[PDB]
Order: sequence, then C-alpha cells, then structure tokens
Amino acid sequence: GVEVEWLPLGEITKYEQPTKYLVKAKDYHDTYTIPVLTA
DNA sequence: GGTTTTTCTCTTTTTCGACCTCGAATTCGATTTTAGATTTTTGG
Repeated sequence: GVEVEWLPLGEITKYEQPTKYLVKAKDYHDTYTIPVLTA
C-alpha cells in the first residue's frame, strides 16, 4: 500500500433495517431447512 | 434375676422441590424526521 487514507464508514456503506419477519410459527424442527442465524 | 432380642430414637445419609438462577438474546410500543400536500398570504 503506497497511499493510505482513513475514511468514515457510513460514507461508503448502505445500512438497512431488517425486512419484516413473522418467523415464530408452531414448529421449526430439524426436518425443516432454513438457517436461523442469531448472535 | 439375668441375658438376649427387638424396637425405637438419634446420628448420619440422601434425594427431592406445580424451582430458580445466572449468561445470552432481545418485538413492541413510544417517539421523531421527511415527504409531502394543502392552504394562506403576499406580491406583481
């Protein structure tokens, strides 16, 4: 790297809130297939 | 009258209590800008 510049984050970054979910249904066993990914 | 056996309590274990208690994770209402429109006022 010959020329280095620090830049602010939100200048080059699109932030968006989640698309609306109702994913709290009655059974979501391993027979199903989506990856439910949390912290 | 004495000895032995059985039982009862007291000493020590031991196993339960529509629980409970710490880490991890977090959905709805409360509240705010912006999009936008409509109405009113001022200027030409």
